[PDB]
Amino acid sequence: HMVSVEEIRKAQRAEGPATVMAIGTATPPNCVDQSTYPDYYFRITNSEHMTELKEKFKRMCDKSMIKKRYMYLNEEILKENPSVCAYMAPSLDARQDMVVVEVPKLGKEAATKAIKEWGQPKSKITHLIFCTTSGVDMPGADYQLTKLLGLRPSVKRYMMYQQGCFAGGTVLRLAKDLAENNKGARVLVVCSEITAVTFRGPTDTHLDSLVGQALFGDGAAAVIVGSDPLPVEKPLFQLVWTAQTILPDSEGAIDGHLREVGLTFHLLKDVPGLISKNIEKALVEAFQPLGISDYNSIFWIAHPGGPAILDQVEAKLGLKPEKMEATRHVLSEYGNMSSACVLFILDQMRKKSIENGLGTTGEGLDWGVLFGFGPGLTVETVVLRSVTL
Amino acid sequence: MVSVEEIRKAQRAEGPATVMAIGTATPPNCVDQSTYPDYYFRITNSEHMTELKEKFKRMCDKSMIKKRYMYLNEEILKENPSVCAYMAPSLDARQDMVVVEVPKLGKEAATKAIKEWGQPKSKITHLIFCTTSGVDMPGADYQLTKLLGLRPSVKRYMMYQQGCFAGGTVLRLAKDLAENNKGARVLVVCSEITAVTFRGPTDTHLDSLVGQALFGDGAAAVIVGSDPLPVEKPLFQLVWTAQTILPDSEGAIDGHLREVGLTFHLLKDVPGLISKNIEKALVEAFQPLGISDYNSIFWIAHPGGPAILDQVEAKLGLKPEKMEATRHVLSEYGNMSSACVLFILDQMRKKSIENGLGTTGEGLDWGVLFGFGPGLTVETVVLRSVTL
Ligand SMILES: O=C1C[C@@H](c2ccc(O)cc2)Oc2cc(O)cc(O)c21
Ligand SMILES: O=C1C[C@@H](c2ccc(O)cc2)Oc2cc(O)cc(O)c21
Repeated sequence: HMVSVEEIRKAQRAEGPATVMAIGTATPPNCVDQSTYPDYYFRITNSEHMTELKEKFKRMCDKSMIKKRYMYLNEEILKENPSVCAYMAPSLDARQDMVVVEVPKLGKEAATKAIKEWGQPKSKITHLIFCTTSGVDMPGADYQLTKLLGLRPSVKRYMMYQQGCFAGGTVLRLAKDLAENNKGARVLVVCSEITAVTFRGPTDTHLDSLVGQALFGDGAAAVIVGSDPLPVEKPLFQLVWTAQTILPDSEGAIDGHLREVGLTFHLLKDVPGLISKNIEKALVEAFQPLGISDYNSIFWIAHPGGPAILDQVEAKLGLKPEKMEATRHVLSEYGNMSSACVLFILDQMRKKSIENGLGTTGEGLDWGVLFGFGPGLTVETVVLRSVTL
Repeated sequence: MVSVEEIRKAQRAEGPATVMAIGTATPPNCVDQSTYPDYYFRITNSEHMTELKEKFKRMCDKSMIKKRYMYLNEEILKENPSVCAYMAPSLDARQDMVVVEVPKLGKEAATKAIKEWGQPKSKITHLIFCTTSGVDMPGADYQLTKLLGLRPSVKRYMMYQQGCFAGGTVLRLAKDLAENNKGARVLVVCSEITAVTFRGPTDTHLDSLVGQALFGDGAAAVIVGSDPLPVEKPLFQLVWTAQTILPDSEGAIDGHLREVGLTFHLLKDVPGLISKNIEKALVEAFQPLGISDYNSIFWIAHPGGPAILDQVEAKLGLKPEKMEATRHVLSEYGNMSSACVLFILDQMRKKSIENGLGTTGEGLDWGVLFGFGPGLTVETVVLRSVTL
């Protein structure tokens, strides 16, 4: 009998939808209270003389709706690395030396927790997606994680570098196709973000760089995705449908350049306005084929780039104020952790749904949406289905 | 009532992922290997290192490269002397070049793939962009989307700092995108520019010098899709894929992006580690197909350098014809990192047509494509040819 490509294809593919079976999260230990951050930040960057700029930064922090963030960087590391405390001193080598180690380390912490929840042998992991906006190396963070966890050497890896804030959507869009197209496939997904690449001193000339110093936090999240769950596996969410789009008239709204001074952040145009103007079109594309037009009838995960995005989306669509609760909770307790945020928010929604005895992992609702927002301006959409509790 | 199970059955494709187009592009500056030691030691103001230049000449003579294409030229190097230093802060100058040049060269390859495919570019649903040359946000995938005028809703996979195995990685990814999504048409672009790694010579790091003899510039693009239309023209089917880390290979190929640019480090014996492990990779790929004669399949191997090809050929007993397409690309283009195996797939189709052979795979049915790179990572793709 001569084996054909059509035979192989039929035997190779999975049957059912991609299913989230575990979520784990991790943060660096140094907890940074937002209410005292202007005083800490102006002191460690030797900027106490800039009293007007410090006032502007206090207003940014006060408006952020962030209570605390976790940071790998602490006073001791900043004292050892004064190039990082300047506005634009040569500092990429110092920042790389930190993040090429700490990004996979924090990833491993999140991944161990996801694997524990999943309750299967790590030898059954067939695919690894590693996503970061913090540093690059060869071999990559995917290779480093494979060694730290002792995954099979034949794990199929997808190394997603320099992605930015929409990529929590991207990794679920990729994991969906890996799980669905490959019988038995189990996909470990890790997003790990460390602000050591982007931390720098303040200047009046670049108030967009300063906004970043108020919002960005550190964290890592991991999920396990697979089709055709075993009886001993415990589904949390199904991945139903995905999209990625570039918003019209958004050119240069969010740019990030990796330079000898590290990663620099640049803002033009009105990000909250552009996202609000365009979000309904994205929802119709996702939900009109499912017969859904009431956006208060679905559970919400939105990347909290800042509070203004969430406020203007809520106001544009007339969401009840409860829809954004899980999202605002993560923003409040962790800040903007770039690609990892939306995965923290998925965990928080499951946890709150359990605590409050709701019927499903999606706050008692059946259908949900997850949005990533970032450079492009790029919007990632993922349609989700909850599981009954 | 619409169910997720009904959505999944309607959403997915039926047939195997099929390569439907290949296009390639290079920068215009052609650099002859026979004169490269004189050129390189002159534009780096290194003519006084006479013993090192003799070592570099021997490296160029053993490379089995006849020529390379380079974005970098004498004018650009005189404008950017920090790039000509062995180790001077120079990443901003390098980034300024590659963040523009990578998507520009990628566009040139993509336009040619799209021309061969013969369909409207509005039907491209997915874009994979792959480079080892620079990073930016938004990425080269965004820049290429804008340059080509693809649909704003194209689904993008930006594959940065990938290294030399990623020619296999982008096919492994394209396969799942095409096969899981009814109607999906995947544009795949690998674009590599050595402005990120070019640097002056020293005698302390002979591994950095080996890079200066082997690495060239180039971009390649493919269209991948399942369930071809009658008006599409298949070239190859993507059958099966694998990625693995070789045992005892830790630190064999490291590359660090620093203030001096991208630095290349070699430990261990790369040709030896690949040769020692290549039969295990072939057995995993081909024993389920009932194939054990590795002279009966067509070959595409990443030409990391000539020693890798020589030692795999000697270990397996490949006939000298097997590595011909691979050696032809190494000779005419050098090591173009991730793009190199796509140039070789094009070369094999082209020679098959020219010589009137029965299939795009040199008249053979089954084939293997190997990527080799940092890890030490080996990518394996099993290919099926199409009849001519
Ligand atoms: O400059 C940065 C910092 C980066 C980041 C955030 C959090 C973290 O923990 C690590 C890195 O996220 C970004 C995301 C962007 O879309 C644009 C940017 O310019 C940046
Ligand atoms: O430092 C480089 C240069 C890079 C490259 C090659 C060709 C090209 O055209 C552009 C970049 O490829 C690499 C591939 C590696 O596995 C390790 C490396 O260190 C490098």
